[PDB]
Parts: sequence; C-alpha cells; structure tokens
Amino acid sequence: THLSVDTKFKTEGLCMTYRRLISMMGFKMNYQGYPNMFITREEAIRHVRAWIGFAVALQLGFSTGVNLVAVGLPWNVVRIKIVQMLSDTLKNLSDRVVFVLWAHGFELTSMKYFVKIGPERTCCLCDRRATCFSTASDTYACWHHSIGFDYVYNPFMIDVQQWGFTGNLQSNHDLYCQVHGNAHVASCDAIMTRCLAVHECFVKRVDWTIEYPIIGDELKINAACRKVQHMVVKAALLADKFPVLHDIGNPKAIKCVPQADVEWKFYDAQPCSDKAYKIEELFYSYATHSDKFTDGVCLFWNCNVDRYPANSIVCRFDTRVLSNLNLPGCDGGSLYVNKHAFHTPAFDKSAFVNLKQLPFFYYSDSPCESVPLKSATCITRCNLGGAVCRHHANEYRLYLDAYNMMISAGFSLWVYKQFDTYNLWNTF
Ligand SMILES: Cc1cc(S(=O)(=O)c2cc(C(=O)NCc3c(F)ccc4cnn(C5CC5)c34)n(C)c2C)cc2c[nH]nc12
Ligand SMILES: Nc1ncnc2c1ncn2[C@@H]1O[C@H](CSCC[C@H](N)C(=O)O)[C@@H](O)[C@H]1O
Ligand SMILES: [Cl-]
Ligand SMILES: [Cl-]
Ligand SMILES: [Zn+2]
Ligand SMILES: [Zn+2]
Ligand SMILES: [Zn+2]
Repeated sequence: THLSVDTKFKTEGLCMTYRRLISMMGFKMNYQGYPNMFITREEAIRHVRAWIGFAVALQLGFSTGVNLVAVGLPWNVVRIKIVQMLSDTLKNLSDRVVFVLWAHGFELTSMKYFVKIGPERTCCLCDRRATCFSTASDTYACWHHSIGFDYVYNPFMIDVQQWGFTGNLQSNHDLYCQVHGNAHVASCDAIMTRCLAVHECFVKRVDWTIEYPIIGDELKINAACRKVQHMVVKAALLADKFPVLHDIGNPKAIKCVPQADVEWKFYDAQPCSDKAYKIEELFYSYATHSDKFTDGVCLFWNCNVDRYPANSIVCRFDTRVLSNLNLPGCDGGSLYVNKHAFHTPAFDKSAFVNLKQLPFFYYSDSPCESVPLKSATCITRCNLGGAVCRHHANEYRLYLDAYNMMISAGFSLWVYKQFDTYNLWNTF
C-alpha cells in the first residue's frame, strides 16, 4: 500500500532517503493517512486519473501543456493559476493529484512555493478529501470548491527515474513515442515524463486485477456496446454461415453469442490463466498472420492490431474522442480507463483498408406480438409484411439508442466487404 520514508532514493538523476528529501524540499514533517508525499508504482497505477507531469526550468511546466514563469509573474498569482488548472483538470477524474517527476532536484525545491502538507483533511463545503488550502481564510477545499484557493494540499508524487533508467528523459521517452518533441521547455518534459510513466505502467498488458471507480456513463456505455456486439456477431453468423469464429483479443473465453452454431476459437496476447486452457497465446500482427485465419470470420472486439484481415468484424475506439474516461497516452495513443485501464494505439484509417463501415440495422428472429415504424433498417418478419409489431418497434428504438450511445462514446464498427443485410432478409 504505502512507501516507507526510510526507502533509499537513487540520487544519480539529481542535478539519501525520502525522509531526508522531504527535509531538503523545505517541509517541516511534524512529530506524527499521509506517511509519505512519494507513493509506490502500484499506488500510482491505482490513481492514474490523478497523474500530472511536472517539471521546472523558475519556469514551471505541467503535462496539461501549461507553463508558468515565477520572478515573470508574482508567486501569489502563479500559485492561484496552478490550483485553478489542477482543479479544472482533475475535479471530475480524481480525489487527488499525483505529480509525475523526472527528478533533477529543482522541481522538488519549487514545491514549497505552491504546496502545503499535513494530516488528511475534508473540504470546508463537502465530504471530499481536501486537495487545496486558502491562506486568506485558513480553510481547506476539494477540487470542486477551490475557487480562489492558493495552495495545493497533500499532493502525491513519483520520480520515474526511481523505476531504474540509464540516460536522460528524452532518450527513454523517444524509445516508445514519436509524438512528443523535446523543446527546451518545462511542459514538454512534464508531458514526456507522464507519457513514459504511462508506457511503463499500461502499454505492455491489461491488469485485470485493478478496477477504477465509475466517474461517468461507464455502465450504460458498456451495456450498449455488449448489446451491439451480440446483435452484430449474431447477424454476421446468420447472414454468411461461417463455420468458425476467431475471437482475437478474448482473454476470458466468453462468447458474446453463446447459443451460436459455430466453432468459437479464442486467442489473446495475455490469456487469463484460469481460462488459458481454452485460449491460444497469440500476438496478432498483419505482417506475421495475414495468411492465417483464412477460414470463417475473425472477431476483433477492441483488439487494436496494426491492420485487420479482410474476414473481420471489428470494434475500435477513436482515441481522439474527448471524455473523462479517455486520458492522454503514449505515441498518439490514449489510456481509456473504464472499469480497467486500456492503453489504445492511435486511431489510424490504414488499419481498416481491407474492411468497410458496418451500416446500422436491427435484426430479430424472435416472435412478434402487440407512431408507426417505416424503416429499411428494421429486419423483422413484421416489417417484411405491412406494419411492424409493438414489441419489435420498441426493441428497434432501444437498439438505436444503444447504437447512438456507442457511437457518441467513441466506438466505430467495421466489417468484411461482402457483409450485406440482403442475406438477413433471406433468413425469413
Ligand atoms: C478503448 C477500449 C475499450 C475496450 S472495451 O470497451 O471492450 C471493454 C472491455 C471491458 C472488459 O472488462 N472486458 C472483459 C471481457 C473480456 F475480456 C472478454 C469477454 C467479455 C464479456 N464481457 N466482458 C466484461 C466483463 C463484463 C468481457 N471493459 C470494462 C471495457 C470498457 C477494450 C480496449 C482495449 N484497448 N482499448 C480498449
Ligand atoms: N495484437 C494483439 N494480438 C492479440 N491480442 C491482443 C493484441 N493487442 C491486444 N490484445 C488483447 O486484446 C484484449 C483487449 S481488452 C478485451 C477485449 C475483448 N475482446 C472484450 O470484448 O472485452 C486484451 O486481452 C489484450 O491482451
Ligand atoms: Cl497486449
Ligand atoms: Cl485524449
Ligand atoms: Zn468540496
Ligand atoms: Zn510521448
Ligand atoms: Zn414483429
């Protein structure tokens, strides 16, 4: 859970323990839920929504792209702007801030000017943990109630250099990322340090053991995506009668259509060990697998490979979508934190070159029963006749709502070019 202040601090990167470092930074530690400003990698990963890259050269820079110069601007104005920026950035994401550092010593020295530490406190106006302090009123605020507050209260931090790196920030960042160019500017170092931290913590694999709290429409977004997944995969199996389905990026061996008359094969780069017996370990790349999975259809449900083969059903998240769920990531990618943290490579149109956009439709083979619905996209027995039944018209509108929710949440659907609803009409 917590990082003992007695833990040694590697000074090779600075331009010794955490206890001694807190003294050097100019914080009276007191005699006695805040044993250390610095936190473990594991704790930082749990609070990824709180991550703000921070660097100095004083020119103070943040991973938000903001740079502030202190004498220039006076410190009283600067510290107001910092609390403003952090409050606006984090109020809907986290109960805290985690400064992500590539520590040269100067940034740590500068914290005494805009940071106050002490025991954990609650907001003067709500039940939330205090993130801000007002010298003027001697009161404490959360990110929501910090209007006019001048000090950051009990911020957490990590030095990424303590995760064991040779060379400078730029040499390590540029190994994994070509999107953040290093100018001689503080905010560029702030961005690169957080980018590097995201690479080290999230790019390699999903950690299924770490959950993140609900902060928006996760439940409705996820319900809508699963409803659409069932509809689309059910419809493609009925329409083209594929004998095998290659579910690439399924680490739990759960079928979205369990009643489907098909051989369902599971693959993942990182299968869950309790289901590894049903799942082949496989890293899909088009260059290494373009002549494989030639039989039946491949399902890539948010399995974000470099290029999809022609025989694919695909859901892919657009990393450019602005959302409290969608955090800046590594190499033009984003970190999508919805229940778990999913690093997603940049949305790239060249991935879909073998596919077409999946058009909207509703299909039901279920029994009929009872503002009339006149739509070419309602594929039911009753629409084949004159009027659509009250059941299927209601289910159509619920399905359209789920589809619209999924699109507005940033997900797009792609399908093999031969896919057509002609063959679903045939099933009647
Ligand atoms: C941007 C983006 C989105 C998604 S996602 O939208 O598919 C997604 C997936 C999950 C998730 O928990 N899957 C577990 C799981 C599986 F592994 C396999 C099958 C099922 C069936 N049901 N379930 C769920 C437990 C009920 C399954 N969650 C919470 C989200 C939001 C995955 C990404 C990878 N990179 N980027 C990604
Ligand atoms: N190139 C690749 N080849 C194979 N699996 C990959 C992959 N890139 C990512 N994955 C896997 O894709 C999954 C994405 S998250 C789970 C998605 C799953 N299809 C669902 O419906 O929930 C992870 O399990 C990850 O290990
Ligand atoms: Cl992976
Ligand atoms: Cl983003
Ligand atoms: Zn409050
Ligand atoms: Zn980067
Ligand atoms: Zn009907």
